[PDB]
Formats: sequence, structure tokens, C-alpha cells
Amino acid sequence: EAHIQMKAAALKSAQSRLFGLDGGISTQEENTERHTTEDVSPSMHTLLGVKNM
Amino acid sequence: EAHIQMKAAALKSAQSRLFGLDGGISTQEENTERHTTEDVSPSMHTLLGVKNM
Repeated sequence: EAHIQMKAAALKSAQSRLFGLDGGISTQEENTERHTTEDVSPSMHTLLGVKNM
Repeated sequence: EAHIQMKAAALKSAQSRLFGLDGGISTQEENTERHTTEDVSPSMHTLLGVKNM
């Protein structure tokens, strides 16, 4: 009885977790797009549909 | 007679208990849920139905 009471007091209400933080860190997708000196900007190749007025 | 009186005096009104504290300590259920770096918090995966206004 004493040992079981001691075990219950020591364990308290501890709940086991099966997993920690997942080791797969990357969530985005790799950027495979080219980048040439003809690009209007580092993020846009052209401004094709743009109308000045 | 003397022996029976001595036994009655020594035992008094002691009542036997068939069981002590049960040795099964855990009462909660194990947390099997994953935890990724995409989670908004350690306890919530997302905030899907939440509206800002």
C-alpha cells in the first residue's frame, strides 16, 4: 500500500506524448525558376499585360 | 471466557478492507497527435474557422 501510494504521488497526472516536434523543417517549395538579365525584376520576368494608360 | 474477552478487547471493531489503492496510476489517455513546424501553436494545428472581423 505504501509503495503504491508513493508511486501515485510521484507520477501525479503525467500524460505521455508519443511525438515531439517533427524533424522535417522545410515547409516551402524550392524555387526552380531561372533568373536572367532580361528580367524586369528579380521576381517578375516581364510586365506583359500591363498598359501604360 | 478470559481468552474470548481478551480477543474481543484486542480486536475492538476493526473492519477488514479487501483492497488498497489500485496500482494502475495513469488515468489520462496518451497523446498520439503529431507536432510540426507548420502548427500555429503546440496545441493547435491551425485557426481555420477564425475570422479577423
